[PDB]
Amino acid sequence: NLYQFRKMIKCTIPGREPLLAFTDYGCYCGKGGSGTPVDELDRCCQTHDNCYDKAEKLPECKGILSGPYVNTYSYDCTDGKLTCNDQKDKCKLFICNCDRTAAMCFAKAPYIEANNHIDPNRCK
Amino acid sequence: NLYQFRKMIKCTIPGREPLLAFTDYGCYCGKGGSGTPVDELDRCCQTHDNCYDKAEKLPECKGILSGPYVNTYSYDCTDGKLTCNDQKDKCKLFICNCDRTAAMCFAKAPYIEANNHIDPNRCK
Amino acid sequence: NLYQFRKMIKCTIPGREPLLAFTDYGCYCGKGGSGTPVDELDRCCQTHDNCYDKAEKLPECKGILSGPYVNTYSYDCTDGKLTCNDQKDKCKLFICNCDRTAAMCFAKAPYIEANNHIDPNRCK
Amino acid sequence: NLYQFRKMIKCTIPGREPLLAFTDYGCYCGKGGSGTPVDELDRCCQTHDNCYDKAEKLPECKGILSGPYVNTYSYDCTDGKLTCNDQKDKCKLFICNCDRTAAMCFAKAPYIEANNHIDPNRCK
Repeated sequence: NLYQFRKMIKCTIPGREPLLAFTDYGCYCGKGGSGTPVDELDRCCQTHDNCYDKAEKLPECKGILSGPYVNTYSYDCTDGKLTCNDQKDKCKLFICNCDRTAAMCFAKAPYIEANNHIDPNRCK
Repeated sequence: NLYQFRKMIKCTIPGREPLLAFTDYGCYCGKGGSGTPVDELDRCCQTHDNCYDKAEKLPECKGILSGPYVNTYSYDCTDGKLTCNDQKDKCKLFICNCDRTAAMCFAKAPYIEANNHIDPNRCK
Repeated sequence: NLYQFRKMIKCTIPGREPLLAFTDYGCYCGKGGSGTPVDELDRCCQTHDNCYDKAEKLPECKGILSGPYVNTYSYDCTDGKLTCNDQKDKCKLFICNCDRTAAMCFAKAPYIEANNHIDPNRCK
Repeated sequence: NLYQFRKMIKCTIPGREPLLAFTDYGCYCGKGGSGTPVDELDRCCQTHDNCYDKAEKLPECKGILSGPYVNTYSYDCTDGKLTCNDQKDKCKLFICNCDRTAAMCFAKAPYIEANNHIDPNRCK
């Protein structure tokens, strides 16, 4: 779920607060999504977006709490390393990976403050 | 003049073709100009656009062939480093300084192939 | 095969010669590997390297010419768009996607001249 | 002094905690020196390392509390801009400039989280 995704970001990016840093970046990094990603970090959030859609369409995701936002999965954060544990619940595993990939991508991507709190027009 | 600017870029970033690499990139590099550069390279050609305006308004730039495109200044390209030799004619000097700064800004800047021939829009 | 990979790169990055631009960049783009990728474009190469290690293990990859270096696959480059066509031969399809993915981000990734023709030590 | 340098960074890049962000980054940021900077940020920390060395040799700096870490200069932070106020004491003024240049460079520079605590290896 989104609470767990925040936690994963806190694992690959220890001192930063996701709700502040990645909450209004580029075109896709937070609030809605339209236009072309201003950079790699934006692409991580874009990939994160459509990785959630795929999950919402995975014939393997059950009901009501099967969504990427509310579906709790099983994961581990050891020494800044994320590992998905779900095994038989192919849907939870999928959602856990969307978050694991995004959290790692965010860590390895260039954070360019010129691309933070952009102007809408840059996203048409 | 334009031929020399090309040479400078060719001096600073040898592994590129100036024409194909810098005249259809972003929203200020080559053609037009308008609305927030998509990246570093883009602002380089924005700075080089402002600089070409100043030059035209420089009192010391008067008469036919004093314009940035056609004005032939004096310069040197040694071991990858640019030097403007104009002292007397402070107009040519100013023009050469625009090109030099630009050619140096270009080399020193991350080039994103995808930023070539962008939409319109991103520049609204 | 590698000849086709080169072509794909010529599709997403026109007028640029892959054998000059991407053959000795970062720690992975070009001969050898080892170390940690200096940037994104380097990772695009690292990813490509391992995507090739995977295909050499894919149980669906047959005989002498099943390897990613010599396995001719089927694709299309129309208007700068890459598409893999194989279906029955899932191996070819896999190899074609390694090349399509890499060629695709080589274009989205920033090319930093400072991370080209690096120093060995910079890769341990 | 170092307290003011901290504040300067706070001035140009408020969304970050100076200590945690700029003291254990790359091959030069904060801890030790050596090797080739992993990136632009690492490289601002290299020139803000050299500059401190200059200041120490600067004949114009003499006596106890003239050193960059402890020398207290006069500066101002207004709407994200920094200006060094020292005129008479050109020792303080030089120390302030090193700080201004770095803190001001820390901002317009891409931050790569993954570059924190790099492998004392790519610093050879």
